[PDB]
Amino acid sequence: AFAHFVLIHTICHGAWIWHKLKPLLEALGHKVTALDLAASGVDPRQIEEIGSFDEYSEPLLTFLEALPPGEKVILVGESCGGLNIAIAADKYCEKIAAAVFHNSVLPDTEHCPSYVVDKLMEVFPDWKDTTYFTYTKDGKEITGLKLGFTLLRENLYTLCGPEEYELAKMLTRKGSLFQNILAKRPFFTKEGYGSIKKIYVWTDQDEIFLPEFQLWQIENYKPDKVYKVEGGDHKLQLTKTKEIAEILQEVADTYN
Repeated sequence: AFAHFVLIHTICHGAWIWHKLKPLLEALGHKVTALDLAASGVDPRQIEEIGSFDEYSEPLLTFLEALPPGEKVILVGESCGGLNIAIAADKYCEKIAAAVFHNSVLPDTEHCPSYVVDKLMEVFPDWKDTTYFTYTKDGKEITGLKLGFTLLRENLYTLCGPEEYELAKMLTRKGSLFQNILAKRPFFTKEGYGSIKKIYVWTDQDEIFLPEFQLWQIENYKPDKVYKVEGGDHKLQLTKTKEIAEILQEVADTYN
């Protein structure tokens, strides 16, 4: 079967992280959309204009609104992209055949939207040379960050080529987790987000979303299907592109 995959990058990244996976899925016959979220990739906004993870998710919500009645997509979110999936699922669950988490945060419905992020910060507290700043938007102080190049090299792109790590140094932008905004956000709902099929893909070789955090998430909110990719690193769409396309082909053949 063929499906329409919507690939969703993590904070401080853009559609460009999917440049190896998108031609591979298209060579299997799939339709692929790789979005830039607000103030990400070559999106024209700067992060200081964005006041919440929901506003940050606007390109994804706008894309889903533009789907004609009856067209379903498989969302694929990497790293912080699972939060954009949860936001989208509470507005457009009928348009989502399934959601695939790729070394991703897995929000739940029982605890507040910041829960798995708060736990990530406990498991991975030192972000090395990452720099931080604050700005004010809609009466709230938001902490922005720019991922440090040593953190990028050692923990996110550990086994990626120098030309792939070069793209990350050239293209990663200032972003935000909007952690304090998520903490006061209404909980993700059981009827929207809670209802979609959730496939959790991970590697135990991930150097930032460590095995303790990812296994903690799988136990906290049981996925419908779990795929563990052997080897690779946090950016499995670069180090294990072929294995991620094989898994996504299987999801396309299982959920519609």
